[PDB]
Amino acid sequence: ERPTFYRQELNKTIWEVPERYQNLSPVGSGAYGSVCAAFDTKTGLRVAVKKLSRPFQSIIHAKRTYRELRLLKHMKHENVIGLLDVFTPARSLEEFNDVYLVTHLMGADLNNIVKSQKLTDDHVQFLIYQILRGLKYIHSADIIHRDLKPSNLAVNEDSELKILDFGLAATRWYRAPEIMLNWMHYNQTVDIWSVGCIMAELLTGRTLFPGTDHIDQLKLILRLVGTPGAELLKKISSESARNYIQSLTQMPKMNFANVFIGANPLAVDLLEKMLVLDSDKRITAAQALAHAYFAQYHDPDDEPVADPYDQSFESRDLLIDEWKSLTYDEVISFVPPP
Ligand SMILES: CCc1nc(-c2cccc(C)c2)c(-c2ccnc(NC(=O)c3ccccc3)c2)s1
Repeated sequence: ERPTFYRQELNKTIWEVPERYQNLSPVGSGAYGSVCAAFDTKTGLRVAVKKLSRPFQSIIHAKRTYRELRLLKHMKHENVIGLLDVFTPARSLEEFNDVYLVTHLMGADLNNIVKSQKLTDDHVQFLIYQILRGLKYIHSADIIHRDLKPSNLAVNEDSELKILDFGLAATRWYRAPEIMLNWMHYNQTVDIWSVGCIMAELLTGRTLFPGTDHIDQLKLILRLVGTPGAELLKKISSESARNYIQSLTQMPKMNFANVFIGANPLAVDLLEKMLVLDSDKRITAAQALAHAYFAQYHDPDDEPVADPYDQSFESRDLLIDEWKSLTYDEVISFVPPP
């Protein structure tokens, strides 16, 4: 049942992959490992193959490898990066040292389709719809992305979009204010804040909150969404955090209609619901998909949710060989998608 593997050196690393993956071509590398483009002769698909670096070097590396693999195996949605294949040239656990991950080759992210231009309202609808459809699924697995930005959104020529965690082979511009401040209780709508920032930028052709630094970022945010009202302040536990809010100059929320000039009034309404300062009042991914702005794309019967995602491993402190063994189990149990 094991396919025939072949060796090949690139960039200065011995790749050992099953024969089905042909014409390996390095696309990039980093501290995580290396990625090659390949042709999958089994499927006729152009795939990316990633060889992890130092997957089991330490307890932390091993747990990270297991984390990454477990998550990828669980993410099964059109708008979220998933797994076509996972393999190892190892024939046993004792042999097991390398992990390779396989996914659809992606050639572009949101930045390089947009090219910092105004997109049409129809195009924005389609892109934002997809992000939110992916987010609904992600959030239903009780996961928060936390790092949504244009570089974490892969987009093909047909503007079909997938959410990434790591980009292709600043961030503060899309971060929710509660993360910018050190408010130690955030919800999934931190990702909705990010989506609103992305949406605004797609519509306007300009970064919504291009802060120069941490402080500037919050200044820019608060100028638009206002300083915390009395309802929000009542939910802030630390005196000094409230002291920090009050010390800074008090400004009203701007009317987004007087900000996003010429935009579809439904786009403006949705942005208002995404960019509420109080995260308790921020629209969810599922509620946003039902918003009238998405009427041409919304299908309540094809916006699926994820299976329950068991994240209990996160609280465990195990030895390297235990994490390695658990990862090995996940490699061998992988069933390709249909
Ligand atoms: C930075 C860490 C990365 N990991 C992957 C990856 C590869 C295989 C499997 C999985 C789960 C992730 C990446 C990936 C996935 C799919 N496509 C790409 N493609 C590219 O990076 C790319 C860039 C320019 C031109 C052509 C291709 C990268 S990037």
